[PDB]
Amino acid sequence: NPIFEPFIEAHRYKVAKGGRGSGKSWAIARLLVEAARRQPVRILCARELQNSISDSVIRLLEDTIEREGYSAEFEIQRSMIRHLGTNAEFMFYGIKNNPTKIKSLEGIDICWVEEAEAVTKESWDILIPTIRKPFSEIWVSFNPKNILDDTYQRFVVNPPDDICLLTVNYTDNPHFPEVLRLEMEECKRRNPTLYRHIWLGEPVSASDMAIIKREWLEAATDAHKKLGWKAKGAVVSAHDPSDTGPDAKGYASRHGSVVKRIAEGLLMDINEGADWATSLAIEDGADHYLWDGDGVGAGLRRQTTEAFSGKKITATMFKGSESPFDEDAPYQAVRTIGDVFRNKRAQFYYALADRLYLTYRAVVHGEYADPDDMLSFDKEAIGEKMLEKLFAELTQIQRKFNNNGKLELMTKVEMKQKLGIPSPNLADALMMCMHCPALVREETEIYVP
Ligand SMILES: Nc1ncnc2c1ncn2[C@@H]1O[C@H](COP(=O)(O)OP(=O)(O)O)[C@@H](O)[C@H]1O
Repeated sequence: NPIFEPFIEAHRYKVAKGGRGSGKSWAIARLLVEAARRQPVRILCARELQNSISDSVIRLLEDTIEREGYSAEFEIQRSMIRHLGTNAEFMFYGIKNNPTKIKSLEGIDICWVEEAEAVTKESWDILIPTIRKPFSEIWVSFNPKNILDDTYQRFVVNPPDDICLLTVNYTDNPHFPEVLRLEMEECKRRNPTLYRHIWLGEPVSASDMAIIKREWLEAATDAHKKLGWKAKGAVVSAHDPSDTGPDAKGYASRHGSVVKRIAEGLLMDINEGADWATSLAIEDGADHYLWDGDGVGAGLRRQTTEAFSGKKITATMFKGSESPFDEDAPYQAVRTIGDVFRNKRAQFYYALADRLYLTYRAVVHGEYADPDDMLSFDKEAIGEKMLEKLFAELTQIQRKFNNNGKLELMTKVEMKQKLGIPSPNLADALMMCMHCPALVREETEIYVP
């Protein structure tokens, strides 16, 4: 397979990146087998996680060997392949599984890291210094996930010396099989964005129109712990009722500048969702509750206020399509709020982005900022799983062009259509949390000006 010829020459790093069905795995297994037939090489096949030997490439190597008719040249055991002439040897370990064993390995000439998109930073940091024999090589094959993932950073963005980087897709595969073609064509039609990621190997990256950067979010995680301040203020919760579609319902809650809960609501109708979200608000001790009223949520006001009966909890229907709040007020932090934002959705997503950016500059560049103007994610309270789902949605929120030079964002419907992603309801819920239109004191009425 001609494109791989540079892997035959000596290079410290040989990295093959591409999408599904590119032929990169078959090529590498073939080259490694042919090398083993000729040189007494010790070859480590490594991956992030190996729960059983069947997760490794040993079966692929056996098939290659059998395919080319080399069977009689080899010894084959459960977890090892050895060439009878050269004494070359394949071995197979997971990095996360037994790091200790990997560090102890000696005389390794070639390490193949397969499915390397899964390989974490700490894994590379364990693995790479163990491959220390002079002229030893590290071969890497992976299908890019995110541009910010360590593997993509390490070999594409900030690449080491002496790297042979090949980029391959199914069109570079002369024996691209029908079973994969059908699946590829089907995917190309149903979801073009997913197709380019899976089949053309394009990593997930930030649109140049995105408004919130991932590095801000990472800095913002536990920023209150990093910078040494406590949550102070009212509790605000918000609910995104989603649609009648499959998309999960959203809930977010914060205590002042510290977000404390992010939740998804699955397999609920509209009333179940409202009941779920209002119950969370009560459990979170909310002083203020908002929900998206622009769609299916427009009828939820009665159920919502009833759920709060007897409790001093403000209840506000958020309509993101409306003119911005206080639109005639001068813009801050002759130009009015109305000149700047098309609508409430943009207004409050930018309030969120601004808080996040300010926190990022505080954490990363030591620039002082009032905690009140920042936003921290309480990782422990929220849980890593929900936090990551939220972040994956926030990094996709994007600005679109506007013919009055106003700030405007792609709607949820537009995102779903163009990006092929589920509605970003966790992100919208958090956005609505940024808004506090209802004035209240323990000693007074609730006043909505
Ligand atoms: N040199 C080859 N000879 C015959 N078939 C091949 C060859 N290279 C790839 N293929 C076919 O293409 C398919 C995908 O190749 P593979 O290396 O698994 O791609 P990737 O690892 O990039 O997803 C294989 O399952 C095999 O059927």
